[PDB]
Amino acid sequence: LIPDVKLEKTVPRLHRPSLQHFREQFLVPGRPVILKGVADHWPCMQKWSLEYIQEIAGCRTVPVEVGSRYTDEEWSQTLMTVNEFISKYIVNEPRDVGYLAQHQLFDQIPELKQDISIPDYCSLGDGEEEEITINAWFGPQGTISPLHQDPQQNFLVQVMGRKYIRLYSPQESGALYPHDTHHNTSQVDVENPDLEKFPKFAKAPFLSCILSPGEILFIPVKYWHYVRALDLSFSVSFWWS
Ligand SMILES: O=C(O)CCC(=O)C(=O)O
Ligand SMILES: [Mn+2]
Repeated sequence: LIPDVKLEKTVPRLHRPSLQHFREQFLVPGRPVILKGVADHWPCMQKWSLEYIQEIAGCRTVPVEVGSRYTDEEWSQTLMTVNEFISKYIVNEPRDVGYLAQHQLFDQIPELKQDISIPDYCSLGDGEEEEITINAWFGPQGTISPLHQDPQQNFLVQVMGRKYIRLYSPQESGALYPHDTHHNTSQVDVENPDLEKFPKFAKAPFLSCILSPGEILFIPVKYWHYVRALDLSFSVSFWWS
């Protein structure tokens, strides 16, 4: 099912905003934004199909997550070839949901680095271009990344399919009942909250969006984010500082 994003506050969308504007209105204040017209002509957008990914990467071994990431004990990873993953969790009637998440596929397969680029906005950071972490997120409809926060800025680029994303600023942490302050994860199920056990969550303000191919979501450092895939999906994240 597709959530109704127009009833919720939508993440603003901007087409190729200037570096200065992005820095002053978004990076410095820590405000989410969607960048349009930047990655939509990346080669990956037209080249990366299920067939092409299976052809180039199908023999390489990757980690595959299964379980709810709400707690360490609730999930685990299995190392398997890309072909095995595609067969078991995408094409054949998947009883369980499997997710090739948070994997540095582009270090494993440098050719794929030719199909993507580093966003120009990353040059506004302090860190170097070499310490930027590029992660692949490839999985079926229905994958869910529970509400959590990360210690770096993020550009999340959608290549294949659509994702529903909810964002809560760092100043809402109280209403999100973190498991452990010291990357931190919420105890709440965004789309099915226990309203007795988590009363403060109902009124917490948030932004939401459906991110589609060619769009980039800027997730400010330590902004809380929740992600559900709406279709067979492939995203590329850029963690930078
Ligand atoms: O795409 C997802 O399922 C989650 C991505 C995420 O947590 C990130 O890019 O930092
Ligand atoms: Mn994250």
